[PDB]
Amino acid sequence: PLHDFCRSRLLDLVFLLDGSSRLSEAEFEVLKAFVVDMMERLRISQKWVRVAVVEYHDGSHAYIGLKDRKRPSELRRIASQVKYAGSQVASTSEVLKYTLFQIFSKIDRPEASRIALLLMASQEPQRMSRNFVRYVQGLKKKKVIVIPVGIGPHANLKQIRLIEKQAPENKAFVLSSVDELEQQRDEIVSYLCDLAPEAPP
Ligand SMILES: [Ca+2]
Repeated sequence: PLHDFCRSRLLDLVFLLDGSSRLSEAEFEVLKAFVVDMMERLRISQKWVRVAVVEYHDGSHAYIGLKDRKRPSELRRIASQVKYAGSQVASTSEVLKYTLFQIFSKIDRPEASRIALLLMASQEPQRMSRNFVRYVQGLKKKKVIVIPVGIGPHANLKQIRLIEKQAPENKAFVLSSVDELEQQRDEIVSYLCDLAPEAPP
């Protein structure tokens, strides 16, 4: 029986899914299954934990927004049905750009923590990485904690370290495969929830 990992926590949690062909279609299903497992362990509500789910390729698609006032069961259904892209490129810079200038353009919930879970399995072409550091620093200034999850041997290690070295909060998780997500799930959620503040008594 599932239990609320973030109980009494105030958190905006953003899931960023690598949409490149570095993940097979089945592997991408495992990634999505991970996201759903995560959501199952959260109390999704505007008053507690809010979620966002974005799949990024050369561009990005936001399947779920933080303000989307749909029932949790619906949000989890949407996440599990995110379409496989299998794009040649997954632009981390573009999706961090979207996270900075769209999702967190306005901080309407300052009393909550903001966490961006960047699930990476690829490495964007260098020409697309010109403004990467700027987006990462912009997110830091808005008190958005970016947590990189490097999956597989093709994950952009340089960018993972660039995010990690900013602050101890930006702890990076490294996995050899999507298959390892389930085993490290509870650890990851616990780390996330530990960063989130509690509601006052
Ligand atoms: Ca492979």
